[PDB]
Amino acid sequence: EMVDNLRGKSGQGYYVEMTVGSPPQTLNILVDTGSSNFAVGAAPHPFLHRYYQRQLSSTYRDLRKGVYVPYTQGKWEGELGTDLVSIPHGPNVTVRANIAAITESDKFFINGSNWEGILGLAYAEIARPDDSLEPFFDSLVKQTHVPNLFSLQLCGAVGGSMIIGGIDHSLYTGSLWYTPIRREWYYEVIIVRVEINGQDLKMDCKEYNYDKSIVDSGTTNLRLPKKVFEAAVKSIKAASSTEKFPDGFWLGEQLVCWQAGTTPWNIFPVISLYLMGEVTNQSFRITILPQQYLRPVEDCYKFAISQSSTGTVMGAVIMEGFYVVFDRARKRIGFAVSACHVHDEFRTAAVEGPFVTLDMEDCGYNIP
Ligand SMILES: CO[C@H]1CC[C@]2(CC1)Cc1ccc(-c3cncc(C)c3)cc1[C@@]21COC(N)=N1
Repeated sequence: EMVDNLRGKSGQGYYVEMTVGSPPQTLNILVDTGSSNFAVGAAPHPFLHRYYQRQLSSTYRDLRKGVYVPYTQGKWEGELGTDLVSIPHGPNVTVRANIAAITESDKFFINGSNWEGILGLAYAEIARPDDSLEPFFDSLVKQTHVPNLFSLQLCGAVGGSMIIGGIDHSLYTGSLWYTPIRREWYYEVIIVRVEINGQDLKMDCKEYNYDKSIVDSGTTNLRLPKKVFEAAVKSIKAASSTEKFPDGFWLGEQLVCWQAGTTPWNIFPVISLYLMGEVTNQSFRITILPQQYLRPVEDCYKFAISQSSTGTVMGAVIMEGFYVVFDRARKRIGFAVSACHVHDEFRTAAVEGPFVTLDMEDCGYNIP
């Protein structure tokens, strides 16, 4: 009933259908594990298919508070209020949630996209304008019997599933391996080892998490810290030396093209991230393929691994390989091989363990 409740377009994210107010107003809302506000278009911005009309809802309540949100890539400004919210292809429930009515924005909405809002699924600490503004999932858990858990199956070329309040076993193969949530703000995790085609980058594990590592469905790329990215590109270049590519390509400043149906996947290496496990000195590894990190542009592809100054971001390139369980009740994140992941006859995405790794806690970054 919740299976295939996500739709999308390549590089434009994944959205779920939601209803807001009384009578219900249907809206397509972007699923974002890297933010914590429920913010919807509330004015006729030309890129919008539809928007939330507060004057048409008898259950709308004004909080009489503004919210101004600049961010690296843009800005949004809204008016805070509460209303009745439901997910038609989710649990049979209605909650009173905080809604930020977007009244002004810049580089927020996408020209040609089918979503009109963002559902922030992370914790209160990162909510705007402060942690006193209760996020949607927290409201859903407080007002209903829905278990404090959700899982995501993002399927690359788009569709997928958001299982609210549970795990659907048919969406994954093999076993789920759990990594602890380091702190409840973003979905912060610890990377203890990085391998390119089984070859360790041999870096101080603190570099992998400088200044944080997060699981973010609202990001397309696998974002790596500058020093880690340099070492990863150097190794990927070496493993794929059988072909040449301008530098701009590895920088995402230009595209690479092959004649159709002939892309040389085997020349490209596998990428492995070892994550902190449940028990002391134990890790597991997640492995992704060039099918995840080479993103088709509509056979032309973009290198979807990029430099970052905000730490590791496990975006859509990571998540598309895997069934991801956001186990909020147990403060952990589960990973299992996705039954919908894109692969070939030679290599498959993998979740393997246990491994023995020492000093895993030394890998977290802490402000001096
Ligand atoms: C509280 O205000 C926050 C500020 C930051 C944004 C969310 C709301 C704003 C925003 C707008 C669009 C997209 C997006 C565009 N295209 C494709 C994808 C997949 C997503 C992502 C985001 C952000 C920025 O990063 C994350 N994770 N969400």
